[PDB]
Amino acid sequence: GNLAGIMHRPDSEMAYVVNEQTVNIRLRTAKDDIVSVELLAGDPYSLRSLPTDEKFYQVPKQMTKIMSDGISDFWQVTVTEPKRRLAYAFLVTDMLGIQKIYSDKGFFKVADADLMDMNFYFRMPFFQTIDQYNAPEWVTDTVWYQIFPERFANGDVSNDPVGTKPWDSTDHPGREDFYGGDLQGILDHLDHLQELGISGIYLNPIFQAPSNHKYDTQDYMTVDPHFGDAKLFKQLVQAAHERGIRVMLDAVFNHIGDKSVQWQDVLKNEQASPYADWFHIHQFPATYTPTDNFEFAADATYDTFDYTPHMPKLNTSNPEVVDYLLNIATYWVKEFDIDAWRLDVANEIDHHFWRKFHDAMMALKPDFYILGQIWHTSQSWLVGDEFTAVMNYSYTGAILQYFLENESADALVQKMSHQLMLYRDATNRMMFNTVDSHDTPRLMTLAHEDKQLAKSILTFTFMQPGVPSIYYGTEYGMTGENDPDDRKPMVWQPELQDHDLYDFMQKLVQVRRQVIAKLSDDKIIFDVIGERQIRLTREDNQTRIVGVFNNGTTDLTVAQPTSILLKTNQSETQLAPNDFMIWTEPVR
Amino acid sequence: GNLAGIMHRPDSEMAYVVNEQTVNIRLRTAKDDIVSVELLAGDPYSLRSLPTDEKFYQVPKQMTKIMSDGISDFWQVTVTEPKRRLAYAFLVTDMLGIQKIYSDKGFFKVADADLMDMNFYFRMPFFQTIDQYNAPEWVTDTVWYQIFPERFANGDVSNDPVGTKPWDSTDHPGREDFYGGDLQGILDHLDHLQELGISGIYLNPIFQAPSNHKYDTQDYMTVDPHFGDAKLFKQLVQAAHERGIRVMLDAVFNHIGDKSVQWQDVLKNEQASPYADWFHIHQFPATYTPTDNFEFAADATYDTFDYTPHMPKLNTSNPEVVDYLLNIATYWVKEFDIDAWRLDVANEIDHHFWRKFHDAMMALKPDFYILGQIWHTSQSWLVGDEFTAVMNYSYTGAILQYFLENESADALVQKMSHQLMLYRDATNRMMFNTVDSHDTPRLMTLAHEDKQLAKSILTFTFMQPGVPSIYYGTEYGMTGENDPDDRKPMVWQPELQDHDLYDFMQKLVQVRRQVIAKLSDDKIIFDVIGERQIRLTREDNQTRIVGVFNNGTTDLTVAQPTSILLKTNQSETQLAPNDFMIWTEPVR
Ligand SMILES: C[C@H]1O[C@H](O[C@H]2[C@H](O)[C@@H](O)[C@@H](O[C@H]3[C@H](O)[C@@H](O)[C@@H](O)O[C@@H]3CO)O[C@@H]2CO)[C@H](O)[C@@H](O)[C@@H]1N[C@H]1C=C(CO)[C@@H](O)[C@H](O)[C@H]1O
Ligand SMILES: C[C@H]1O[C@H](O[C@H]2[C@H](O)[C@@H](O)[C@@H](O[C@H]3[C@H](O)[C@@H](O)[C@@H](O)O[C@@H]3CO)O[C@@H]2CO)[C@H](O)[C@@H](O)[C@@H]1N[C@H]1C=C(CO)[C@@H](O)[C@H](O)[C@H]1O
Ligand SMILES: [Ca+2]
Ligand SMILES: [Ca+2]
Repeated sequence: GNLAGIMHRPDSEMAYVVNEQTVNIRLRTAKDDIVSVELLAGDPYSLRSLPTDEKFYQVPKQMTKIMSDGISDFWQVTVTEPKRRLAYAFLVTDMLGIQKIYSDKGFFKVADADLMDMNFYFRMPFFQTIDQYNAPEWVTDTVWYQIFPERFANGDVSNDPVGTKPWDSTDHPGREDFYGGDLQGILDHLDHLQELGISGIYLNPIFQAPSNHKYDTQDYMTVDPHFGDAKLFKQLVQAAHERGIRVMLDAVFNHIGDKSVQWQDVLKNEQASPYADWFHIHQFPATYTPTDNFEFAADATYDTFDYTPHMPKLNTSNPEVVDYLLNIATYWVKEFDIDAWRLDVANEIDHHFWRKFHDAMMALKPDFYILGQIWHTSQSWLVGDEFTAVMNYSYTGAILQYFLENESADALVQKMSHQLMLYRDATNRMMFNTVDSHDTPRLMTLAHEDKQLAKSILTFTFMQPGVPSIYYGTEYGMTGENDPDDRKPMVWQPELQDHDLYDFMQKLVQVRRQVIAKLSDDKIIFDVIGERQIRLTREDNQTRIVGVFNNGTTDLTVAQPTSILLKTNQSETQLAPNDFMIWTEPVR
Repeated sequence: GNLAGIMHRPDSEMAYVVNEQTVNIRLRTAKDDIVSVELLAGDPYSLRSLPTDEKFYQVPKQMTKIMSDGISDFWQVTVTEPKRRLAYAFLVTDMLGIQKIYSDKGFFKVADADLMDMNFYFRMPFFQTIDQYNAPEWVTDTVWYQIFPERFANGDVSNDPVGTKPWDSTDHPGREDFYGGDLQGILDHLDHLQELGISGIYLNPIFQAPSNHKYDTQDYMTVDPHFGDAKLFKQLVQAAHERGIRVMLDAVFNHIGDKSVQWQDVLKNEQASPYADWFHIHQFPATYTPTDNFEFAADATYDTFDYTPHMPKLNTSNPEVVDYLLNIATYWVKEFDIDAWRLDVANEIDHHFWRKFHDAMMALKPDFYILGQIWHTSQSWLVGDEFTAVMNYSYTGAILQYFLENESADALVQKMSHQLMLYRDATNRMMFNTVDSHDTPRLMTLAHEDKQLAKSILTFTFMQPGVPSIYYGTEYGMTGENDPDDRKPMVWQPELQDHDLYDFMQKLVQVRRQVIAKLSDDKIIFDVIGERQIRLTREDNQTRIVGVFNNGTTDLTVAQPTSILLKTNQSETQLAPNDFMIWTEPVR
C-alpha cells in the first residue's frame, strides 16, 4: 500500500474526547488505496495488569470510510472506555490484501507487533473533559442576519452625520458616504426580521469611530453617537431577545483607530506616552508619509492593519492591553446580555490572548458563541480552548466556485470533504456560512441577476452542516460589487423589492429551522449522480432529507417524491438546468 | 507524484516562530518521490497593497531535504519577514519532472494558481513571540545524574527506617526493602559527582511517603523524615549550586498516596469529605477488594494509577486541586531555588493544568526546565506553553534495540529521523536521554555484561541532540533487572567498582561538555556506511565532530584521523566489531 499517505496525529481532530467516557478517532489513508481499517484499542494498563486471558487487541473495532477529498480517504470510529484511558493502533489492509499494523512506533507485520507493550500504541492517556471542545446547542437552531448598521434603516434623523445623503438603495455608495442608518432603525424593523424567520442578528461595529464602517475604533466603551446610546442598545437587545433573536457584536481588537485617545497620546508624547507599548512602534516619533490613497502608506514606523496608517496594531502581548480588551469584552456581555462575539482579523492576535478571552467569556456565559473571522484553515483556533467556530469562507467559496464557474461536481465534493475533515465533528456544525458580506460582492451580482442560480446557491448552502447567515437585503435581491458597492442603503420601497425571492427565502429558512435543524445527530452524504448533478442527503435514525441539484445543461428526471418540501420547477419529476428539488422520506 | 504523501500542517512543528522576525517551515513528502521543493512566501498584504510590480511569489526560496524516516522525506527552510506576516505555498517537483503548487487550497498547476489572492496561501498570520517555544540555554551544557535517594548513600543512620538492611550493592532488593539512603548521603558524595563531571542532579521523589520509592505521597510540603528536613535540603541545593550542579525534583501530581490526610478524610467522611471532589470516586464509600498483590485490585470504586488501590487519582480539573498543586510547585522553587521539575505520569494530567503550571513556573524563573515523563509521542505538550521536553524513551529505545537486537542501521536512522521531525528544532535539543532508569533494567545487564557494548551505547547516545543523563552507578558498571532489581545500593566498595568504565565515563562526559556542547547552532548527520556501520556527524561553521560505530561482525578500516578524541581500539585506523572512534576536524 501507499504507506506515505497513511497518517494518524494523536491528540488532535483525529483523536478527541466527546464526553466523559467516549472518544472519536480518525485515520487518513491514500484515496482508494486501503480496503479496510480496524481499530485495536483498550485501557493501556489492562494488558500487563489484569489477570484475565482476554486482551483488548483480540477484538478489533471496525472503522468506517466517512469522507474522501480526492487525494486521501478518511476513516472514523467512536470508542467507549470506562477506565477513561486508551491505547490504540490501526489494522490497515490495502487493495492487494497486504495487512499491516500502524501505531505510534510505525508500520509492522501483525506477527512483529509488540501488542503486549502499552508503549507500542498511540495514546489518549486520560479522557479530560476540561480540555475538550464544546458546542453551544442554541447555535444549531439559528439562522443569522447580518446588518451593516449605517445602511439598514435610519430610525432617527436627529443623530445623522453631517452630509448625510437621501436614502436610496439604487445609489452606488462612495467610500466616505453617510446615509444615517442607526440602532433605532434596527429596532423599527425587528418585525421584518421575525417575519423572515431570523433568529440571530450579527452587527458590524457599533462603537464610536469616525468612519461609516467603524473598524477604526475611537472608543470601545461607547455606542457611536450617530447610532445611539447605551439605553437604546439595551432596549434593542431586550426587544431582540423578546422575539427569540440572539445578538452578536463585532470585536475589532487587532487594531485601534488613530483618533483614539491612546494613539493620540502616542503622537503627543512619543515613547514617554503611557500607551507607547500598547502598540508596535519601530521608530519614534510614530509617523508615515501620506499618499493620495487614504488607506495606504508605504513607510509607517509602526505596524498596522494591512498598510493603512489609520489602524495601528495593538500589542495584545502587553498585560495592560490584555486587561483593557478583556474589560471591554466583559462589559458588553455583562451589562447588555449579548450572546456572541465576532472577532475581526482574529488570526493576527495571539493564542495566549484568545485563551484568556475564551476563559472570561465562558465564565460569564457557559453557552457563549465565539466566532473568529479567518479566511484560511483555522485548526489551531478550534481545539476547544479559543473560538467556537470561524467564518467559513473556504467552504462557501467552494460552493460559489461550483455554481458560478463550471467546476465538476466531483471537485466541489472533494473540497467540502477536505474542509469537514479538518475539524472536529461538533466544530463543523458551528461554522458560520455566508455567501456574501460587507467585504465581498453581493450574491445577486455574482449570479449576474440570475435569480434561479441565486436560489440554488442559497439552498445548497442552507443544507450544509454549518449555521447559515443572510446578509441584509439578500432577501429582496439587492445588487452590489465589492466594498463600498456591497453596502447600499437597504431597499424598503416595495416597487424595488423582489417579492418572489422574499417568499422563497421565508420558505427556505423554514426548511432549515423546522426540518433540517430538528434531525437528531444526523449525517451528511454527498453523491455525485451526474455531470454537474449532486444529491445531498441529511439523515438521522428516522428521517432522510434529500436535495437534488441539476446544474448541467440537460434536463434531469427523478422519481416522484411523496413529500416535496421545496422545488423550483412546476414538475414533480423534471429538473431543468439550475433547478433543484428538496424532499423528505422515512428511512427503511 | 505521490500527492497523498505530501502534507503541510500550518501553525505546528511544520510552521513556527523562532524569533521576532524569523520562522521555520517544513514540508512532508513521500520518500524519494519529490526531487525539489521551493517556497513562495511573503507578506500576504503586499500582493494587493504595494504599488510595485514585484510580487513575493516571483522569487522562490529553495527548501532543503533535511531528514528521511524511510516512509517520508522532510524538507525545511528558514524565512525572515520584517512585516511579521507570512503567506506561503510550496512548489513541488516529482521524479518525472511534474511540478505543482501546493497551498492551503490544495494542489494546482502553476498556471491555474491564484497567486495574487492572499487567501490562496497557507498563513503565519502575525509572528507572535508570546506563543513561541523557548529553550533554556543552560540545559545545553548539562549532563544529568539520576539519584534514587533510598539507594545512593546512607549519610545518617539515625533517620533509618525500621528494618533497614546492611548496605550491600550485591543484594537483590525486594519491593519493600530499606537500605537507609538519605539526603546527607548525597551531600557527602557531591565530590564524586563533580569529579565525574556531572552538572545536574535528578532526584526521584523525596517528599513524605511510606514506601521506599515515595511515589505514594503522604505530604508534598515536607521532606520525608527518613531522608532529611527542610534545612538539610536547602543545604544540599546550595552545595550543588556552589559546584555548578543544577537540581531537578520529581513532581508526582497525577495521584496521591492513600495515607494522605486528604484520602484518609475521604475514607472517614465519604462524600461529605471536603476532599471528595479532589478525586475520581464513582461510588461511595470508596472501596476495593484486596488481592494477594499489594499493587492490584480489580474493582476499586475510584480511578487510580494503573490498578493500584493505594494511588487514587487526583482531580486536577478541580480548582482547589489546581491551587493546592500550584502552591506545592511554587514552594519548592521559591524557597529552595530548585532548577527544574520532572513530571511523573504527566500525560494523564490535563493540558489546562499544565498551562497554568507553565505560567507559574516561568513567572518565578524564566529559564525553568519542565520535563514530562511520557513514553509515547508528545507533540501536544511541546508547543511552548506546557513542557520544555519529555523523557526521550522512544529515541533511546530505538538506540537500545539497534545495539542489542541486530536491527539494520537503516532502521535505527529511520526511527531517530522520525523522532526529530515530530518536534521543533529547539525542542529536540531539550529532550532528556537516558538508557536506563529506576523503572527499567540496567545498561550493563541489558548488555549481558559486555562492557564494550555498554560503552558503545553510551557514546552513541551522548552524541545525540538531546541532553544526556547517567543513572546512579552506571559509571561503575552496576547490574540489575527490572524494578526492584534496578535499585541496588550504590557500589562504594572499590573492589566491586569497574574503574576502567569510570575513567571512560569521565572522558565521555568531557567530550560532551567541552566539545559537542560548544558547537554553535550545529547540525547532525546520520550516514549508514555499511551493514551495521554508522557515521554520526555534529558540525557547525568551523568544526566537525565525527563518530564511526562498527557494530557488524567484520573489521572496518577508516582513514587515520589527525585528532582522535575517544576510541576503544588501540589502532588509529582499525575498528573491530563493536569498536567506535570519535574525532574532530576543521570544515573545509
Ligand atoms: C480599512 C478597511 O477597514 C474595514 O475593513 C475590515 C473588514 O470589513 C473586516 O471584515 C476585516 O476584513 C479583513 C480581514 O480580517 C483580513 O484577514 C483580510 O482578509 O482583509 C479583510 C479586509 O479586506 O478587517 C478589516 C479591517 O478591520 C472596512 O470595512 C473597509 O471598508 C476598509 N477599507 C478596505 C476596503 C476597500 C474600500 O475602502 C478597499 O478599497 C480599501 O483599500 C481598503 O482600505
Ligand atoms: C506503583 C509503582 O509506583 C512507582 O512507579 C512510578 C514510576 O517509578 C514512575 O517512573 C512512573 O512510571 C509509570 C509511567 O508514568 C506510566 O506512564 C507507565 O509507563 O507505567 C510507569 C510505571 O511502570 O509512575 C509510577 C507511579 O508513580 C514505583 O517506582 C514502582 O516501584 C511501583 N511499582 C510498580 C513497579 C513494579 C515493582 O513494584 C511492579 O512489579 C508493580 O506491580 C508495580 O506496582
Ligand atoms: Ca440616523
Ligand atoms: Ca539514613
